[PDB]
Amino acid sequence: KMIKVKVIGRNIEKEIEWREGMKVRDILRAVGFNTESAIAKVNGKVVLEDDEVKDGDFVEVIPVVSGG
Repeated sequence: KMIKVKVIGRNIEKEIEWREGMKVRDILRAVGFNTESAIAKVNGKVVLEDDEVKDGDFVEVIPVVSGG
């Protein structure tokens, strides 16, 4: 299983395989960041740190906040 990490609006594309049993959180905690500085979201959809991930979700880590 592989994951791609990118910063909010950083432009980091990296196809990723997959395994079975993992979960968005795990993948996130795999980068020393369980999605604390940003709202983890995949396929344009948002999820929680415990929201399992699939389709090879990426890894967002960094102040993804914004006030519009």
